Amino acid sequence: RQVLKTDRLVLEPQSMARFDQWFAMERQRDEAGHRDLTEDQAWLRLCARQGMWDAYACGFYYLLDPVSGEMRGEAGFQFRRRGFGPGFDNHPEAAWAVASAHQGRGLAAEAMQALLAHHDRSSQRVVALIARSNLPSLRLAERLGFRGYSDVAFDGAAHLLLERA
Amino acid sequence: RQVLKTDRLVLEPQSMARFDQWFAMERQRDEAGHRDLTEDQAWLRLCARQGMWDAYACGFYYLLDPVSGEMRGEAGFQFRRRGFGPGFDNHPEAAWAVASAHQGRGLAAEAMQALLAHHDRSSGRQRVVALIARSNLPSLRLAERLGFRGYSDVAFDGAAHLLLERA
Repeated sequence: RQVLKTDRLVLEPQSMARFDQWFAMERQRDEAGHRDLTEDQAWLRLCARQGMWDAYACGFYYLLDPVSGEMRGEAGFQFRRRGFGPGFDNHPEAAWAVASAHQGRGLAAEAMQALLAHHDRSSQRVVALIARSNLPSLRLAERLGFRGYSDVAFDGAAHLLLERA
Repeated sequence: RQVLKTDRLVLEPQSMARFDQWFAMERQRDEAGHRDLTEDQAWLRLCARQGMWDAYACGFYYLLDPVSGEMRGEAGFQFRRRGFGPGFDNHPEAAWAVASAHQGRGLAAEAMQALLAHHDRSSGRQRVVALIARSNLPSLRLAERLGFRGYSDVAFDGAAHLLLERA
């Protein structure tokens, strides 16, 4: 499980060792399912991330500052069973999120460009789930090669299912 | 990971490979947090069980019938941060459940006796804990028989619960 290096980041496969640090970042993310996580919920979420790596040998990465070790966000792949059928459930699904104090600096683009280039060599068609109201993420997703193929409701809101071949 | 065998059970470390079979067992368990898991919640819970094995080299096992191959339950160790304090959170916590149809035959005891002895050999006999509802008499008795003693109480999930420890 190797660490990747970009111009400004180290990307380190997620594991239990950075739990406290990752948990503080979740708490600072002003969004239901993050700001209101209990410690046991967060812990189980991170355990699942580590399980993904053990089972499929890919998953999520911490975005770290190479000098301070500061956690600037997270990005990578997950297998989920959200119920959007067989072309979406159990496929590698890309997701990313930059920490609150660290946004607007092209960190997400830079991390995902490296993850996707890497994923292309290891493997596959990659999918993503993005709210139709989230214009900047959909902008970034299109630049990364993702194309909207289906709209669904998720959390009683319109979302797109996207795919990148 | 090492499959363990008892007189009446095959104990297989839990992995994603048995997700369909394990998910169907969880849904026939008549208890909040089990009967009412979405497939995605069940999937994340089993991913977390594999994560546990990866980080700590111990965790949960499927209990399989040596004759039919059907799953009779699950037992083992888990690592949790429920907020009961450093005496309890992040220690191997023992837990077990047998499908209702096969309860009352000593299955949980047989699985747990065997998992504890294996644990003792591997990590050289560290303290193990358990969380059990005060109103769950059978389960408290089993726990006493496996070496566990209550040392504290907490409210959890609407109800009084004991913290138990062994060794």
